Amino acid sequence: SKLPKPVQDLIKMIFGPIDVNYEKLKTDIKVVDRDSEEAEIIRKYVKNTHATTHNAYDLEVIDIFKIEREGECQRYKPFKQLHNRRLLWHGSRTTNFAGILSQGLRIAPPEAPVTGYMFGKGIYFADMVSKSANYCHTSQGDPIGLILLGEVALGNMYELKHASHISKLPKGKHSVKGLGKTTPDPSANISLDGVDVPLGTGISSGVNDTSLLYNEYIVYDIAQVNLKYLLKLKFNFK
Ligand SMILES: NC(=O)c1cccc([C@@H]2O[C@H](COP(=O)(O)OP(=O)(O)OC[C@H]3O[C@@H](n4cnc5c(N)ncnc54)[C@H](O)[C@@H]3O)[C@@H](O)[C@H]2O)c1
Repeated sequence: SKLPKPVQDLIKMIFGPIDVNYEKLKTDIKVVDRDSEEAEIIRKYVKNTHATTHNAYDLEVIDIFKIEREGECQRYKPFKQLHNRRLLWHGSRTTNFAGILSQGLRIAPPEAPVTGYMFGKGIYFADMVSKSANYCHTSQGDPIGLILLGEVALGNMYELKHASHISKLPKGKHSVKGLGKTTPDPSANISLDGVDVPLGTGISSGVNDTSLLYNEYIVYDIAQVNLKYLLKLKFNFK
């Protein structure tokens, strides 16, 4: 195999022959350099946005992969000029990552239950790494998870304070944001390319009337997501 060993390690983890399985992902996977500015930014985002409710474990970044799915840049082109683009977390089971990288993040099928959703059938993201990391479903006997960083074109956000059955957005709105009691410090936001990265440490949002601990972000069109990084995370349980 021509591929770097961290990429090979990643392919074995995703599938349960290396170069043929890499081809099935339809994704270009580079290893982000550990000393680069990108890696420093990504590690800061992981360190700063680990919440106090989720103190069962600490997170260690093992490998950072830059990912470019085939045709996704072209699919995302209409939304790339849209304002309020953000780099946000999406966690999932390791078993879903073959489908995720080959097909992109999808909205759960019509057959999935509408009742288990805070804000309807969309694609959910967090600005707190520990919120999304819980959706890895890692365990003491299987303590390595995968987590995405997506560029999400949020546009005008419909900002809600409680769970709502959203089937359609108000005119001019492109996404929903559930407002949490705690938020990454908005004065600590940085810009990586044209994308906002909410990597400040947690503070009180000053939104008193809300039932969510942390923010979440939902989009209802799959083309509003451009996947950027895949992190292999070690969960150190307390
Ligand atoms: N996941 C998060 O990081 C996250 C962030 C903020 C907030 C939330 C919170 O989760 C709640 C929703 O969870 P639930 O799994 O019930 O719903 P839902 O998100 O629709 O489940 C579908 C699963 O299918 C995965 N997948 C997507 N594309 C593909 C694909 N091509 N191939 C295969 N699998 C794919 C996806 O990752 C997910 O695990 C929601 O109500 C909200 O409270 C999560």
